Amino acid sequence: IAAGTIIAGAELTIGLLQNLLDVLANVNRKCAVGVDNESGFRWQEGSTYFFSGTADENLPYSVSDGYAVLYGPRKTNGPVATGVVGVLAYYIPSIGKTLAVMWSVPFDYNFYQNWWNAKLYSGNQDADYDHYVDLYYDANPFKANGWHERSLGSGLKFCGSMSSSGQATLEIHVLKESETCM
Amino acid sequence: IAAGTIIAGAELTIGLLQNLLDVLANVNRKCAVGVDNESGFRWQEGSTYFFSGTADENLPYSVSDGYAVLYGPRKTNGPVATGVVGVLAYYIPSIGKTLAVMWSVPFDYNFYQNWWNAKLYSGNQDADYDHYVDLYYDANPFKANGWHERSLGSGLKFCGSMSSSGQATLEIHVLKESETCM
Amino acid sequence: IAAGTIIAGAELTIGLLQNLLDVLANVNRKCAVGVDNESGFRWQEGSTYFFSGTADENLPYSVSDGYAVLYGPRKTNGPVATGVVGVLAYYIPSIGKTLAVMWSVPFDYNFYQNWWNAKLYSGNQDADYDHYVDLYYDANPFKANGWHERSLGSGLKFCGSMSSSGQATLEIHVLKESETCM
Amino acid sequence: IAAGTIIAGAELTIGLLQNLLDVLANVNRKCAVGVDNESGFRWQEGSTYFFSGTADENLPYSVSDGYAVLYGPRKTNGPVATGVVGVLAYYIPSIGKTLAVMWSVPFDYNFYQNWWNAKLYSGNQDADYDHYVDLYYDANPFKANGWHERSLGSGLKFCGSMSSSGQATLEIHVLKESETCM
Amino acid sequence: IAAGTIIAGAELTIGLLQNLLDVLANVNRKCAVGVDNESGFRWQEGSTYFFSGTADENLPYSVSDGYAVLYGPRKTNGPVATGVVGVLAYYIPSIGKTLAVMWSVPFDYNFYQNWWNAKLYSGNQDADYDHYVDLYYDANPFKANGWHERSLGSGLKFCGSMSSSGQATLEIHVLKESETCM
Amino acid sequence: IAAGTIIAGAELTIGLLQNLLDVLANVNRKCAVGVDNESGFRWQEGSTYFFSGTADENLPYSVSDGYAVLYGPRKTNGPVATGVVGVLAYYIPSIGKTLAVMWSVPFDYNFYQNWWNAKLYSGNQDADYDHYVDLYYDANPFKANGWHERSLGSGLKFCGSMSSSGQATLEIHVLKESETCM
Amino acid sequence: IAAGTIIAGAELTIGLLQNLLDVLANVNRKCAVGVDNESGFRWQEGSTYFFSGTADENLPYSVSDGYAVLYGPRKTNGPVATGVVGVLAYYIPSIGKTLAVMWSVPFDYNFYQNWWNAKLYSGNQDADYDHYVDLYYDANPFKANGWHERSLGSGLKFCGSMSSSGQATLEIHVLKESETCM
Amino acid sequence: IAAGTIIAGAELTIGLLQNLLDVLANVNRKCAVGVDNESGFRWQEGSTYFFSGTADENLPYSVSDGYAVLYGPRKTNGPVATGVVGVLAYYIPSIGKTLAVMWSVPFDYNFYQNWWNAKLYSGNQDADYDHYVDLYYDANPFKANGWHERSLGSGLKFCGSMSSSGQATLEIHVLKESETCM
Ligand SMILES: CC(C)CCC[C@@H](C)[C@H]1CC[C@H]2[C@@H]3CC=C4C[C@@H](O)CC[C@]4(C)[C@H]3CC[C@]12C
Repeated sequence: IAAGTIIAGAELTIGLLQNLLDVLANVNRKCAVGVDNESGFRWQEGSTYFFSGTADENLPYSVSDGYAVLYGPRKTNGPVATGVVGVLAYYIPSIGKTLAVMWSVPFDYNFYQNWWNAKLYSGNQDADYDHYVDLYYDANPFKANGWHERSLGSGLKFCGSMSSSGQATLEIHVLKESETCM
Repeated sequence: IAAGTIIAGAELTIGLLQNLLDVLANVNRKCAVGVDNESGFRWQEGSTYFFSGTADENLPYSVSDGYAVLYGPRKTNGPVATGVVGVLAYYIPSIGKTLAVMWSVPFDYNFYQNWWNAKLYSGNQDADYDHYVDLYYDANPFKANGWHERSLGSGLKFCGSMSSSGQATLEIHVLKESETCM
Repeated sequence: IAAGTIIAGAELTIGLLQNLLDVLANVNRKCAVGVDNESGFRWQEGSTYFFSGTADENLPYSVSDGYAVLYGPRKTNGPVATGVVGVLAYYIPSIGKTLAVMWSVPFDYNFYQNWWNAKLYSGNQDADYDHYVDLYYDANPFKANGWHERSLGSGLKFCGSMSSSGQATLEIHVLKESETCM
Repeated sequence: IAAGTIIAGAELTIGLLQNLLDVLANVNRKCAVGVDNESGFRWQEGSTYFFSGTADENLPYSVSDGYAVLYGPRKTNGPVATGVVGVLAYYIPSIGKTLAVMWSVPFDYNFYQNWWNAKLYSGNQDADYDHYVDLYYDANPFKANGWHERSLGSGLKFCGSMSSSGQATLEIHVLKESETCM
Repeated sequence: IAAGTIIAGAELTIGLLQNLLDVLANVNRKCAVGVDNESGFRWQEGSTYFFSGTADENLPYSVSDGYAVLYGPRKTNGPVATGVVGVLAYYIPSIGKTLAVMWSVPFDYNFYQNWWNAKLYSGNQDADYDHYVDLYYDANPFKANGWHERSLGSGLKFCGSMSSSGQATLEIHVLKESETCM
Repeated sequence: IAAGTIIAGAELTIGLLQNLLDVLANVNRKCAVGVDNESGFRWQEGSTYFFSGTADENLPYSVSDGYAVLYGPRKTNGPVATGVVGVLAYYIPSIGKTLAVMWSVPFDYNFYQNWWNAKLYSGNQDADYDHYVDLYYDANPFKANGWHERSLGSGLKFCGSMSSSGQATLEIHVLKESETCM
Repeated sequence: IAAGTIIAGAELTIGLLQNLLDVLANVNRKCAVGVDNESGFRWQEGSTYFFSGTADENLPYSVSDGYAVLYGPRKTNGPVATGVVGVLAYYIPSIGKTLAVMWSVPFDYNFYQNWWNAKLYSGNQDADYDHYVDLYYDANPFKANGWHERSLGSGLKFCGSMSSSGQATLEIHVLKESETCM
Repeated sequence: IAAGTIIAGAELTIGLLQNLLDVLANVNRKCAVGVDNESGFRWQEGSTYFFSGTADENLPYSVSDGYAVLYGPRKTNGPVATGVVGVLAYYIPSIGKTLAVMWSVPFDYNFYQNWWNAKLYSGNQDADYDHYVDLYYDANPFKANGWHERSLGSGLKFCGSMSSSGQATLEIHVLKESETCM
């Protein structure tokens, strides 16, 4: 008798663990990031950092005046239980500064929410974790509750918005400070 | 013998809970919101608040004279048992007021029904919970029973309708007070 | 032994209740309502009432001379065991009266059959239950057995037909009293 | 022991009744009825009666000289075990008579076969059961064995055919008596 | 114990009978019959008889000089274990005779094979069983082994072929006796 | 106890026989036969014989100068365990001889291989078994190992090839003896 | 008791053998062979030999100056556990020699790897096993590691490459010795 | 009793091993490698080496001025638990050096990450393992964290990027040293 209830309990347990790992594998997170360059300067040397998740495509090397970044990052495949969270940065040699854009689309919406930010750092810098913790904690991010606007200095500003869901769209326009948004 | 009826009862229970969570995951709620700007003024600084549910796309930053918002919010993914309920708001600098539009598509139609409303608040204001409780309780909403019309002051009015189902369409035209609807 | 036949009887019972609720969910009722405005007057302020069922789309605000309502109502989703039954009404300010159109596509064809009607009430009135009980009991409805024709007064009449099935099509032409149907 | 063979016999019985009702639901009957108006007169006030089965579309109100009825009736949904059997009738005011067309596509081809007929009654009459029993028993119908032809009086005749299967096509041309068929 | 092996044997038996009736339902027989009218005479009053099987479409009333019959008959739906076997006949008033075409596509190819024939009978005659037994037994049919040719009298002949399989194609050209086939 | 292992062994046996007959039903054999008429003579009275397998389409009655036979034969449906093997023959009245083409695509490639042949017999002859045994045993066939060429007499030759698999393509060009192949 | 564990072990064994034969049936091998004729001579009398595997299409009889062989061979259907390995040969009468091309795409990549070769033999020769063992062992083949080049004598050379996988592409250009590859 | 729990444990074990090998078979790795030739020199004699994985297509023999390599390598089919890792190399006779490009897309991202590199070796050299260990360990590779740039000598440089995921895209532009990237 007794080994039959052990094998039956083993099949019940793998029935639970199969459904658990198939749920965590089918819970999806992504952020379609559009950054639109109305700045009047060429961006170059495009770099990216992921705290969580990844892209399949490359970021483009450069954005000319009036062109856009259109970049699609997504969470890791399989039952990973992490969101998509990262930095995108470009150097702007016409002003000697690097624009960094951050997004955060979490896995668990009880603990976290969608956040985004952008800032214009001094010099040429690669995108890395020190920009993520700054753009997420040391400077005020935005809640994904519609459109927001902020100055960058050097005659620049941005306006942008993010959708509040796990399939997110982030849209930013980087503009001259003297001009109307969108 | 006895552990075999415990594992059989465990599989019966997970058979119930699988069918329960698959029912709550496949019960769908959405509201296709169209707001049409026949106002003669440019709307800007678009903001949104969700009491329940979310959008995937962004709301557009601005609506010019004769253009429309076309915005699609939907309930949260998975077995959540909540509807889609929210506010949409734009600033109108030509009059110094913010138009806020509200919809409410509930999960459980025994307790609740489809409602919508719109109002024109003083000053520039972000969309938030204080507009939701006002547009839903402190001002009279509309029952989703065909077309309705109301004045906003400052030479504006709206007419609109909402469908009575869980896949809802809300349509609003915002107009000069002196002009015929649709 | 005995608890094994209780769990086997529980699985038999949920096998019955699953097939019952899947039958009631897949039994479908709808009425494609076409109302064609050959009246020579503009209709406006479109309203609708459901005794049973719902639409997904909005009814259009107004119908001009030579245009049509094309409106699709359907029963509630899931295992609800109710048909689609309702009123549609428009105000006609050129004569000071409201045209109301009624349809009734029942769930259970042993007790009920497809019925429709139309009438032209005095003044501006919203579509509601008092028009449903009138158009269904206090005035003679039509059996869905081919084409029928009736005068409305104020120089108007209608002709129309309804198909006899649970996927119904209702077609009405509203005409000048002095003119030939279709 | 004994309750286990009762639940096993209950599942065997619902396995039979599921396969029985799925067979009766998937056994399909329909009749694509074409009636072609080479009569030189306008037909109007189109009416229909079903002894068994139904249509989804409406019959058209009128047929002008050289136009056709193209009408699709079918058996009732689900495990109903009845065919499609009915009358179609139009008034012809140029002669003061009503053309009635009958078809009969049975469920059980051991007891029954495909039959059709047409006749030209005096006056304006609605399509009903008294025309069905007449067109099926009191006047000689046609066996669905190729093309047949018959005079109607008032200078009219018809020729037509019906296919011998449960997915039937009925084709009739109504003609001047002095002219060649098809 | 014993009733459990009776219910197990009942489920084994319905497992056999399900597979038997699904095999007999999916064994398909059809004959695409093309009869091409190079005769120089109009054919009319088209009739058909089935010993076994049926068509869904109608046979056309008439074939003019240079036109074709293209007619598709098939076995009865479900587990019927019968082939498709029939006669097609037209009257030819220019000579006072009726052309009859026969095909036979059997269910069981151990007992039977594909056969076809055609003959030109005196007078106007409906297609029926007396033509089937004549065209199949009292006159020599053709084996479905490529092209064959035969005179009909009255200045006519035919040439034709049939494919040897259960999805059959029969092709016949009816010609002036003085002219080359195909 | 004992009848339960008999019913379990019966279900095991029908599990084997189902998989056996589904394997023999899904093992497929066909030969796409192209015969290209560069002969300078019209071929006519096309005939065919199958030792094994069948076609669905008809062979064409005649091939004119520069036209092709394109003919598709295939094994019998269901679990038959036989290949496709046959003769195709046409009469050539310009020389008083009949061209016969043979192919053999076997079921079991341990015992057999793909073979083909062609020969030009005296007089008008129907395609039959005496041509099959001649073209397969009494004259040397070709192994399906690329292109081969042979004279026919009367100023004709052929060149052709066959693919070595169970989905076979046979291609033959029949040519004047004085001309280059393909 | 004991016969129940024998039938359970029989079903376990056929569960293994079903999965084994379905794995060996779905492991696929093919070689898309392109041979491009920049030689300045016409190739003719195309022949082929398979050590393992087969083609469905025919090899073309001849390749003119500037045309290509495009030939697709593949392993045998079902659970055969053999790769695709063969020779292709053409006669070149302008020089009195036959070009033979060899490929080898094995089943088991632990024992074997992709190999290919080509050589220009004296006289007209059919493709056979003596060319396979020569092109694979008696002359040095190429490893499928990118592009390779070799002289053939008579003023010819080739360059070619093969991909390293079980779905292989072989590309060869046959050229004048005095000219640049691809 | 006891053999029944052994066969039940055997089926549990093959249930685990089936799910294990189906997971390792459906975990996919690939690298879409684009190498863009803005060098002003023709590349030729294209070669490739795989440490792990394979391509289906061939690498092109040569790249002219302004053309691109577009090459798709992928991991081995089935449950192999290895990534895709390799070298691509071309000779550049205008400078007497060979460009080698390396990528590494690992299976297990706990131990490893995406890496790439490129270098310009002296002389004509085939792509092999000595270039892989050099490009991966003896020269500094790049982390797949956005765009990077490096000089090659002989008046050349490259810029490129790689995406950080298991479905990777590698993009490299090879340029004159005096010119701006992308
Ligand atoms: C059958 C009994 C002994 C169970 C033992 C499990 C072992 C033998 C099975 C289970 C999983 C299998 C391994 C899982 C997959 C891989 C990784 C692959 O790159 C090589 C084969 C290899 C290494 C398999 C070899 C055999 C294996 C290790």
